[PDB]
Amino acid sequence: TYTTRQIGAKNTLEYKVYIEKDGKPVSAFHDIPLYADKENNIFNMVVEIPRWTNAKLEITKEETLNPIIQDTKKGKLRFVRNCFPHHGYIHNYGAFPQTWEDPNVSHPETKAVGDNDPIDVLEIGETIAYTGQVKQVKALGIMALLDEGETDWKVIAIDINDPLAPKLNDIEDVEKYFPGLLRATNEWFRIYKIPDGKPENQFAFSGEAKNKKYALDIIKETHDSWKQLIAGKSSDSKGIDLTNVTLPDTPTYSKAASDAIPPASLKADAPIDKSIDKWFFISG
Amino acid sequence: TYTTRQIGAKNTLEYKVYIEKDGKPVSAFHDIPLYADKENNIFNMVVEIPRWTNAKLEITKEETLNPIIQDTKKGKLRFVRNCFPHHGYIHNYGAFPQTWEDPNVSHPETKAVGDNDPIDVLEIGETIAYTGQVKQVKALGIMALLDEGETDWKVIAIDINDPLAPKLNDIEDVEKYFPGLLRATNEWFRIYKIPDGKPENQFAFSGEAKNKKYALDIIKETHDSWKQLIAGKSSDSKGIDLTNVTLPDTPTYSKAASDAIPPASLKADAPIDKSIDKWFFIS
Ligand SMILES: [Mn+2]
Ligand SMILES: [Mn+2]
Ligand SMILES: [Mn+2]
Ligand SMILES: [Mn+2]
Ligand SMILES: [Mn+2]
Ligand SMILES: [Mn+2]
Ligand SMILES: [Mn+2]
Ligand SMILES: [Mn+2]
Repeated sequence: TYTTRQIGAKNTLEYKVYIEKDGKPVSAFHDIPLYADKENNIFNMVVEIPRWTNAKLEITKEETLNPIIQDTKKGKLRFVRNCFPHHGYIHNYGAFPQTWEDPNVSHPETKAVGDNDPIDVLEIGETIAYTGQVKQVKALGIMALLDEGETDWKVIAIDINDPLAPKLNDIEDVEKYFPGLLRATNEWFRIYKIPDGKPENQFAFSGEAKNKKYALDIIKETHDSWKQLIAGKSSDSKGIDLTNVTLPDTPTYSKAASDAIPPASLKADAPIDKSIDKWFFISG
Repeated sequence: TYTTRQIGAKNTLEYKVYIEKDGKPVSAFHDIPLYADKENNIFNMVVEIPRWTNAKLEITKEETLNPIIQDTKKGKLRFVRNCFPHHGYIHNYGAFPQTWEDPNVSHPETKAVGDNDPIDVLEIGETIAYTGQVKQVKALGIMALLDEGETDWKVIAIDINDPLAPKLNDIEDVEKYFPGLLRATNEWFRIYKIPDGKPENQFAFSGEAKNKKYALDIIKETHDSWKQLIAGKSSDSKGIDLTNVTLPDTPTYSKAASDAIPPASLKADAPIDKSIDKWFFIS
C-alpha cells in the first residue's frame, strides 16, 4: 500500500511529501514501479499537482528518496500563474517513476535534449488528485512539447478508477468524451510561462496528440534511459540522487535511507500571496 | 465600516454570513446604500460567490436582515457544476443592494418578468473576493440574460481598487484588457445549469454587452423598483423579508432586528463532496 508522509506546511520552503510503502519511505523517483500491470499497459502515476492549483510541486531530483517539494525561482516559491480561460493546472499533473528524459543525447523525434526529469503525465479524470498520490492509469496518447527548447513529452492518461475509463482506449476517445481538452492542453503548455517573462513554447508534429501505441513506445524509451541512470552508467547523471531502498542490485541501494527520514509533521496550509489570484489574458 | 459576521462552517446548512456596519448587523438587501459615491456612480457591491468556487451562496429574501446563505436542493446544499473550460464561477459574483428585478411586471427590453431579486453583478478584477464583502465598483456595461425565462440582467463592473480600474471606463475596455471574457461570460450563463437538467439560457440583443450609459439606466430602474418595494407599495412583495435597521420612514423598520442576531460562531470550512470536482463537457 502507498501512503504519504508530509513534513511542514504546504506553500512553504520546508514542505516535503515522501511516498511510503507499507509505512516506510521509498524513493518517489526510483522505487515505485513504472508498471502496475505491464502487459495490460497500466502504469503507476506519481501525482505532484492537483487540478486547478498553482503551487509548482515536483519530485525533487537532488534530495534523498526524492520527496515532492515546491519548485523555486530566484530563491522564491514558484506558483504557475492563471492564464485565461484556465485556472492553474487543467490536469492532475505528475510523472511516471523509473523514467528519465535523458539530457545527454538529442532526441530524434524532437531534435532536442531531454529535460532531465521523469516523463510527465496529464491525468484527465473527474476527481481532483492529491500530492504524493500513487494512482494507476492507462495511457491514451502523448504530445511532444519543446519546453524552453528541451524535449518534454506529456503523456495523456486516465485513472483506471474513473467512471469513463472503460470507454477510453485511444487518443480519439479523448476528443469524443472531453471535446476541446486536447486543444486547451496545447494552448496551456504553449502559454503558461508567458506571465513569467518566458517565450511561448512549441510542439513537434504541429501539436498533434500521438496515439496510445506511440505513447507506450516513448514511455518505454524513457524507462530504458532510467535503467541506465540507476545502474550508474549515464555519462552525466546531473547530480540526481540515485539512492533507493528497493533495487538491491544497484550501486546506490541503501536500506538505511528509509529510516533516516523524519516522521510526519503535517501542518495546515500556509497562505498564498493574493497576487497568485490574478488572471492573465495573454497568448502567443 | 463594513465587516462580516459568520455563523457556522462554510459548506453546511447552518452557514450564514451577515453584513455588519460598525459591528452591528444590517440588512444586506435593504440597508447598504446602492451608491458609495452617487455623483461618480460608484456602487456598493455585495459579494456572494468568490471566483472559481461552486457553492451557490445568495442574499436570502426569506430571512431577517437577508444574510448570505447557501441555496439548497433536495435537502442538500446546491453547488454549480464545472463546465469546461470553466472552473466554477468565472467572476466574483454578487448583487447591488437596494435594487429589485420586479417579478410583477414584464420588462420591455427582454419581454419577461424580473427574477425577484437584487440586480446581479459580475466583478472582473484580479483579486478573488470574499462572501459578504462590500466592495466599491465602477459599472462598465450590462448583459440581458433571460434565465429560465426571466429577466436576469448581469452588470459588468470592476473594483475601484483594481490596478486596471483607471483604464476600465466603458464596456469596450473589457475586450481591450480582458479579451475573450465577455464571450466566455455569455457561454457561462447559457450553459451553467445544463448539468442540472435546465434548458440552455438565452440573451436579448444577441448577447451584446450594452455600455455604461445603458447599464446605469437599468440599474436606476431596479433601484426605483426597490424604493417601491421597501415602502410597502408593491402590489406583491412575494413574501420578501423587508425588515431593515437604517430606513426609519419605512413600515418595516426595526432597529431591534440587529440585536436579535446571534454572535459570530465561525468554524473551519466543511469538506465538499468530491462529485463537485467533475468537469462537464457541454458543447
Ligand atoms: Mn520543472
Ligand atoms: Mn515533471
Ligand atoms: Mn517542462
Ligand atoms: Mn518535464
Ligand atoms: Mn438564484
Ligand atoms: Mn442574484
Ligand atoms: Mn438567475
Ligand atoms: Mn438574478
